[PDB]
Amino acid sequence: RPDFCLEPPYTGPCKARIIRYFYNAKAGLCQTFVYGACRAKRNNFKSAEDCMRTCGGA
Repeated sequence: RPDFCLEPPYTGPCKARIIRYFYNAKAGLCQTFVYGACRAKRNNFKSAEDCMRTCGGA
């Protein structure tokens, strides 16, 4: 499994408020978090299927 999914999400600066998905190593799967719409990282999937299809595998 990748390590960018174990890290926390990145709301980043900006002022937008989108509900992106990220892998919660504490939950074992993915959850939704506030995205800044800019400077997104690997811990910011548009859908839970993209987050699980990327780091999913527990």
